[PDB]
Amino acid sequence: QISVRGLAGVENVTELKKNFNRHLHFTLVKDRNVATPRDYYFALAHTVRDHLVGRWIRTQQHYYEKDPKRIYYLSLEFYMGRTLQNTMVNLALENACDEATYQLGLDMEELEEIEEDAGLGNGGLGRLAACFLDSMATLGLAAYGYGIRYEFGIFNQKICGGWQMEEADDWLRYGNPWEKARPEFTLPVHFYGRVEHTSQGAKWVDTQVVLAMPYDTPVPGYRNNVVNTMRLWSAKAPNDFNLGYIQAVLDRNLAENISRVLYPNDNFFEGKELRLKQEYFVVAATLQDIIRRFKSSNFDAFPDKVAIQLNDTHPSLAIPELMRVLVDLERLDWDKAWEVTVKTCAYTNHTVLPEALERWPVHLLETLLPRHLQIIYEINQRFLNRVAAAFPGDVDRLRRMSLVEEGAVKRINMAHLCIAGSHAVNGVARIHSEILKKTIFKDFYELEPHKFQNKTNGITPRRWLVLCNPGLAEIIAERIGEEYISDLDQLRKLLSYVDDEAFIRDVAKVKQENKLKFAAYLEREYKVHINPNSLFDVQVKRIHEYKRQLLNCLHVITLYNRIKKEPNKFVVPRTVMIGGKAAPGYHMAKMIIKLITAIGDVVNHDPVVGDRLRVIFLENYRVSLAEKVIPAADLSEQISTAGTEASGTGNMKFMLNGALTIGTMDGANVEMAEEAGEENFFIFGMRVEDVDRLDQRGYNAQEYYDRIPELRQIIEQLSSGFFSPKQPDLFKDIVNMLMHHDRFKVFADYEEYVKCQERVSALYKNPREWTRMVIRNIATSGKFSSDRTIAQYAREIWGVEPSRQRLPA
Ligand SMILES: O=C(/C=C/c1ccc(O)c(O)c1)O[C@@H]1C[C@](O)(C(=O)O)C[C@H](O)[C@@H]1O
Ligand SMILES: *Cc1c(COP(=O)(O)O)cnc(C)c1O
Repeated sequence: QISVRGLAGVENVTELKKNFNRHLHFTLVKDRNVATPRDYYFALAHTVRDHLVGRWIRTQQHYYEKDPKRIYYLSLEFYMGRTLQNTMVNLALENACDEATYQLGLDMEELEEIEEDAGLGNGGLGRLAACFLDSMATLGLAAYGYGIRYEFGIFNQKICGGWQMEEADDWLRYGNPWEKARPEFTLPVHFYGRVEHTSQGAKWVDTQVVLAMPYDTPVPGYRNNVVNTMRLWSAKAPNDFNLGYIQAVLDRNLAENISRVLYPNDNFFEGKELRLKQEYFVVAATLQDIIRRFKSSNFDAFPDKVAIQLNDTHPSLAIPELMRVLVDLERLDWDKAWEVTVKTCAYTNHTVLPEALERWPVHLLETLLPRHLQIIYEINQRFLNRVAAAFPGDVDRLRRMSLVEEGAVKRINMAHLCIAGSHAVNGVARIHSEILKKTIFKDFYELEPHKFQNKTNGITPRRWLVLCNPGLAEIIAERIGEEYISDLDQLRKLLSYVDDEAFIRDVAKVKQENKLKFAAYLEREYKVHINPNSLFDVQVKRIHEYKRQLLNCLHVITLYNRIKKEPNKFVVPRTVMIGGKAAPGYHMAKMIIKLITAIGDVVNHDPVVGDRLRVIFLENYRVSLAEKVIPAADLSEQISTAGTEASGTGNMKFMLNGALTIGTMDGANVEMAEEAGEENFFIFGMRVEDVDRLDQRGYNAQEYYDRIPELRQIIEQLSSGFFSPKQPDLFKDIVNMLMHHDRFKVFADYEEYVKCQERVSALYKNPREWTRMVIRNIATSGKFSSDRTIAQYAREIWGVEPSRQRLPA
């Protein structure tokens, strides 16, 4: 029906129909009379997968024959979402599959909704890994994503009586048609044991063995016939494990628990043994695979054929594991092995919050990984000898830079290990990378300035425009053609349409159509009744104090109080939508969800407010829900305290999809404003330097309460039970934190936020000028393609040239 979805040729549709029927009969063992909607989805998925396999086999052969440098992207999280539609998009099959399914009496969009998200990540870090795989394949790089096949991904969120409840995400229950088990590449991973020194060096002995079984998933590039691999490891017990008899067999579960569940902690490090086991498991299995593939081409060439990218410190044990293999097993001298290791590894940092840094207790590493601890101590001693020679007498610098932190419990600082053992260290937006050089890693920058880089984050325009917003993709394609989908800078050409009355109308119509469709989805799945003429004000992301959902809540209560004070005054109607998951042990984040729902309970049932203000908590925010809500948004809330959000990527998704942004000068917001023009962004609040100045004097929240009567009224409403009438003190923890212990200075940005929100409302009353500003944002969003990001990694870190040429079909 629309050009960006491809051709529906006669031969193609006919063939798709016959293969669909073949899978329904032979694969699923059903006839049309007893087939359930789930059967139809599986028949379709198997049909589409059949089109990947020839290209997958041919791509992997091509890499064997050409022998390029291989890129290994190591991550504990891959937040992939659904695969069916993405696969159709990248193989240009969407219109054909639509027509084929239509002709069988089926609605393809309905079948798409049956697929489970692959929710193998928490938020931004996991999704960046998924966007990166898509871009690496689209740029023709010989790239592999390596992680863990968690049996249970991020929990499904239910809201009961306004409180978050967690339930298990049993995403594999019905099977996964995209993965291929590769039991023949099963490898042993070792734990515990002890170290014996011999004439022939050290030996790690008396270990427990767990098997790592790989499952491969295809990663198709955009219309270029490249299909790369994501390899995920699953834990299996050996067959003699513990071998009364019954209990020995049941105890196999202890080994297999390694790959059972994703830790749901976004930004709060816990030193749990099971998590450490996951980290080593993924590293040890992956490195054996890497070395195997390298041997089937002398270790001096290893960094010419291999790059390893560490997605945060979670796979940081790759550094001492590579040293262990090179020294203990291959018998390279230390200095040679270290040179190879450093030249092979690179590290990406994703946060500056100190509570998110991995600092493992020494006693844990000593029991679990005794040889690795010895290697780490040796790395540290040699590293500090270099620091001492560069900065003689600077004894305090030696303690600050050490990998080993002294204290009540000794710990290993994993970030310090990653810097020491990597040839490149990068942050994820310009301001963040600057902050790394000036503050937390200043000592390391002074020692080795050349290591430190920036690579500003991006998002894939396949998932985040073509897939989720085909209406927008099409009206763009009508004027500038299709090339922009793999070269997003071509969106700049849209600036010449900013005064085009037809283009203005089309852009605004697409937003309206997306809003209507989203409003309908709300009514159907969640019984909720919104006004699609209102401004859609959305904040979706994980719930954390630094992201300041609480600041949004204060604004919502302010509008409510203004309405109550002057009920017969006109106000621009809003639907305020907030969604996101809280980590199960994070009490304050759970209290914030309850506050949002309790505000909703008052505001949504006040007859004086009417349809002028609605507050909705979007349950179970995940990749598939992001694809629905983001195209429907008018206003994107990106309101973290300056200095706390390393980059953000939700921000970029909203910009691409025709929302305007209200935000602080934080993370990538800075670069987004710079690209669009500050006049086309709603910027407010303290800059990083203002936060610094306040810290030096001391933040006193009382001063703001004392000086702003509107803020004082809200705090008194919260305290006295206005929003919790049956439990008057329900929110006293929230009040106490804001008044006495707020690390993120919510009150300090309140006045400027409210004023800036009044300017947003003023512009929304003038649809033509609203839409013109939107066009200026979409037109300048090209920098934020993950294709640009990956090209920079490839050239500046990995030493490989991207390619846009097709492989033969
Ligand atoms: O998602 C994470 C961290 C996850 C994490 C930390 C510690 C753990 O122990 C853990 O299990 C997870 O950071 C993201 C990264 C980001 O989306 C990006 O570059 O992609 C940029 C954002 O600003 C955001 O802060
Ligand atoms: C993009 C995305 C995120 C990251 O959003 P931020 O606003 O950058 O934290 C988190 N969760 C999901 C499901 C996403 O798609």
